[PDB]
Amino acid sequence: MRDLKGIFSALLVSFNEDGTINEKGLRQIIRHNIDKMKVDGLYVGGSTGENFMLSTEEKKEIFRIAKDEAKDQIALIAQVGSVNLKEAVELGKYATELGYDCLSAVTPFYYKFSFPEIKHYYDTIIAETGSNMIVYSIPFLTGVNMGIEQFGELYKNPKVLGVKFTAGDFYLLERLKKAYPNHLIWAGFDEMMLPAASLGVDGAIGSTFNVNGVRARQIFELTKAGKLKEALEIQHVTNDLIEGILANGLYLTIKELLKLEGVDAGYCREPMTSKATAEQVAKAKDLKAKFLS
Amino acid sequence: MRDLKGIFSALLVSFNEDGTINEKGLRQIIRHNIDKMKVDGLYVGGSTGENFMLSTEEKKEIFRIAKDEAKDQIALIAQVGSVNLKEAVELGKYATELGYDCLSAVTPFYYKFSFPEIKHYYDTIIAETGSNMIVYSIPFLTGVNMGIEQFGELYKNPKVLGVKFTAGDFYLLERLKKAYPNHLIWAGFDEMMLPAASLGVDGAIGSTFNVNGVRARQIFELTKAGKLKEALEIQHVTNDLIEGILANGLYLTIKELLKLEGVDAGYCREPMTSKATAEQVAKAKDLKAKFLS
Amino acid sequence: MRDLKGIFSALLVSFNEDGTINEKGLRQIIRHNIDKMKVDGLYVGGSTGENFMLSTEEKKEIFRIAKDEAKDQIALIAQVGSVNLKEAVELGKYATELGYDCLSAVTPFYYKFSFPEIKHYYDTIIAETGSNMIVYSIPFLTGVNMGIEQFGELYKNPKVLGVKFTAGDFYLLERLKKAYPNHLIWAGFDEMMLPAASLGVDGAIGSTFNVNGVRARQIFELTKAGKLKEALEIQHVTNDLIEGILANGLYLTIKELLKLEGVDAGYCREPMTSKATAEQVAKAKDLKAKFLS
Amino acid sequence: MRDLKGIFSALLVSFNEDGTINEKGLRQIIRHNIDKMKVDGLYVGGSTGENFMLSTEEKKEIFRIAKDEAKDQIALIAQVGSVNLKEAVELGKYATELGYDCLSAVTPFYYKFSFPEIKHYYDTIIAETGSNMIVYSIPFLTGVNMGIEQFGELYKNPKVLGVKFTAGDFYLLERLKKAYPNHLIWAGFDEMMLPAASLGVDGAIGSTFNVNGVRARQIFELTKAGKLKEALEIQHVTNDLIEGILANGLYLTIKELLKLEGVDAGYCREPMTSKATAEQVAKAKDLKAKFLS
Repeated sequence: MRDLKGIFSALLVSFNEDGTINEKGLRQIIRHNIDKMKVDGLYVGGSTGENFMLSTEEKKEIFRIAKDEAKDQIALIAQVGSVNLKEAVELGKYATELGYDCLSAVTPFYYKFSFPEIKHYYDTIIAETGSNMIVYSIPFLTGVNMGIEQFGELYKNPKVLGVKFTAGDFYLLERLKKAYPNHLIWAGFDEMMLPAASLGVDGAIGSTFNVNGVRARQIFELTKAGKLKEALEIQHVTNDLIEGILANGLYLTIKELLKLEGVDAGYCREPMTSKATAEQVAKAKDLKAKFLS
Repeated sequence: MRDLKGIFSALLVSFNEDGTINEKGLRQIIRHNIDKMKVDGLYVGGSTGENFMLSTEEKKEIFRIAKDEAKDQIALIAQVGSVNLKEAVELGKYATELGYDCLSAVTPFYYKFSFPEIKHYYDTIIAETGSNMIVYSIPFLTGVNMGIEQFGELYKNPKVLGVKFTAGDFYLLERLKKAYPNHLIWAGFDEMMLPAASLGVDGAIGSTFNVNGVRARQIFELTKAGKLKEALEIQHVTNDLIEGILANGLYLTIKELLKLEGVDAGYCREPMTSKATAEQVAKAKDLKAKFLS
Repeated sequence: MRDLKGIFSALLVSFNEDGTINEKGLRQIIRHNIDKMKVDGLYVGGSTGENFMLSTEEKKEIFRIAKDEAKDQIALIAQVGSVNLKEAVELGKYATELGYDCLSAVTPFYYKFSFPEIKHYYDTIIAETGSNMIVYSIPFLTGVNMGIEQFGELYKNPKVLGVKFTAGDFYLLERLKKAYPNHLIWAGFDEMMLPAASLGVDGAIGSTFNVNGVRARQIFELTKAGKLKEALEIQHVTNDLIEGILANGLYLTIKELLKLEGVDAGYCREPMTSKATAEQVAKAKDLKAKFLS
Repeated sequence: MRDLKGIFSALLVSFNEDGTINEKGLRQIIRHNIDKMKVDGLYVGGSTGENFMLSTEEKKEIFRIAKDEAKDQIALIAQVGSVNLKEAVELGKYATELGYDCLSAVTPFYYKFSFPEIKHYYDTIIAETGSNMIVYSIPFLTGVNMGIEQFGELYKNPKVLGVKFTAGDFYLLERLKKAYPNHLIWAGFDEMMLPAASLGVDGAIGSTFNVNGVRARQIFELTKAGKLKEALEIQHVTNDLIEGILANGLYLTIKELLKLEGVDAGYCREPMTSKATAEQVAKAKDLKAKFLS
């Protein structure tokens, strides 16, 4: 089984002004991550990919392009989760047939599902696809907060490999490491990569790695090497850039910094604001000069 | 235009064990609401309809059947919102062509959309379809809370008629009545019908009206006539029933209650637990006996 | 025991520039309430009285003054709750000795107390004083939310008379009226008096009744007769006033509105901002001319 | 100026059955911390000391005893915060008079104070005592969250030394280190010591150091030496112990664990449940056996 540890960018997608996928740009974002950011893999179709604003056919298109462009150069995880479990199975099977290395699914959201319902959800996607599974936990958007005993129940299925922890509860993260030492953890908060790596997370899945991939690998590797002082300096610089990106508008600022690298990262998909304002373009240029030149 | 005030059932949908729509059963639920519950209209494709777990074609299928079964006997409101704005627009056009009386859309969820983007979403649906719109507010599931000034901005669009207020903030409720006297308000919390009718809401859109339509009508009409002691008594009985329904499982218990009236309400759609347990079936029968016999 | 239903002003207290109690001003506030606002009673030492920023001796002084000035003109409730249960008991005994008609106690705060702990706290204050008790709900300032079954457990003590309900949950409100018909409810949200009265609350305890008692009484009395539209016109004006009071700073604005009636309501007690700026004073003068002249 | 970095136990207080202070037991808790736990200091009068359920004279007693028993053997911080700002100044001056090294104050709670009000509160305690101050973050009990800009304003006063950070926001933690490099940060989450130490916190104030002082020092210093794998092993044993402590009831379990060391840590002060049950006692003895023997 292809190794899933390390540094994975959460793949941003380039959209045309009309909301349709810009394939040429998306291939450029992919090439930049693989060739310039030097990531170990791509995490395709997650919240960062503007996934939940798209139809099933568009989701399939993005998975088709990403796999054809990356080929076997890097590891690929397919995020196929959704409120629609039939859609999730459908998408899981499609990515599996394409050769994705592993599936991932957000906890079903909107409705307040019970834990058994969440569990059936994960077990079904695995049983209908035959693929391995990474629980995608992002409580800030889902409102789903699972405790240590519930992760143990999910882990009864041997195809559940671990969790993409897009949450800042570092006690729970240590508890997960203690209770399930053979299960993987990927940090989801780029601006807290140092403290997550201090507790032994196995990798990181991040939206800022599309542009800050060099620094993110250094933080990860220096921290695992016991060079905390060195990692902290690079996490400080990284956070000045992340703070700017958050203040200027996460999605649009990453796409604008990508455009400054010559990648046609396009526009955001509506209902997200699709076009950067003047001021937003100005700020991106400034972040570029200060932190990525 | 068709009158949109009064008592509206939020239509539940009958599903087969495999998750496909049971058309025959759905037509039975529809007839029950019109013929026995004596509703003024149906609210199709809401949360209650298990709408966010379905594919776009399934949503069009439910809209088609509901319109074909109901024809022009009662008022029909089509809930077409989603995280996908292109899908909302598609569904909005579809229901418009079918002849629904007005559309409605949940505030875009999952991503934390800004107010301007939420207003754009509503204005886009309106521009693309040409239909009137009822803002669908359900903070408990969406996490979106809008204050009085934001409602005013949404109301600058003359096609916005008002709001389905599925929240229990009665100060905000009075503020809306005070500030926008020409805009309608439909109460969305069945167990708080009396206090909402004491502030003059124009109607009620509710899931328990599928089985407790006679009492709901009474509470609403008795409150408007100033008969608060008589209304409260019926609200008390109604809330014993709702407390039982909520304790036993809202979706499955309304469905099991419909089955005791000989309506083939079927199962719930996965990720929701699809079949009721033996305890759930027994509790429904006991509620049937106690409150709807 | 004395009748405790009706309109109760949550007594505000007059402080000097240095934070000490201004007795003459406090007596003027009491007199304005009894003689002009025509209240049924006063609720003394509650949050509105700036009670939790004071020492025990100050709370005792306020109790002494208020009983001395009101004599037996109106009903008097004494809020004696605290995080210190020994202080609660001392204050409960003191107000009992003075002739307060009943006590009240906020749910113990700061620490996260269990329900058995909260119930023991109320049972102890009652046992050590021999007085009747009004329990709370106020979750906005305590973060303590109790359910129907927890109120039942508190109501096993025959000296608990009911609850001061300062939380907007009208479902819980109707459930309390259903299960405990002989237990009293006082609404604590002045901007939601109408809908609370619509469900038969027995009275209301509010901070705005120190200046708007006339209207508060009308809303209550009109709602009770089923004259909803007339009550609502008075609730609408009342909420324009309240909206203005809330935006300008609640405590200082009610005190500035009292000063415009010739009542020396003085300053607020630090940590709260003690002095109203020039813009706050002007806004209160405007509110007085528009709504209280 | 005495060095305030390192390991501080948040001092538990021994109470008699009647809620009064057990002086003899309190001196024994102090002696165990200093001589066996080998702390660098004690944090006296904080939430862990049950301070908020006590009278002003009891707080004073505890400061007197603590200083008399510890003398100048270790650093001593006095927590003097309260909803009552006059009480905060009185305690601040008393502890300054006793020769405490630095003061601390929780953010004023119960009412929702504004930032200027909180800053005024801190600036008043400092002006009135002449002592240094450690501010708080602590959102779980107070509900007050503050950002870099506001810490900036607090830090304009040169007598503010830094912050006792008791909520786990590691992004805010790094940003604080970045913006204000010379300002100190004491971690307040014993179960997240490792990640806090990886970001360079200056020390830790913890309730569990009263019994697990030795492992707390090792985590802190190994982490600072970049020996993360060894650090993590001790954090994992520590967290098994804290998980057990938390499940059994924090305050009572640390006191029963001290009793097993020959310390008369006595009872909790009402409203907290004052005496441990047979099951709580037995679980403490089991935790002692597995983790502290």
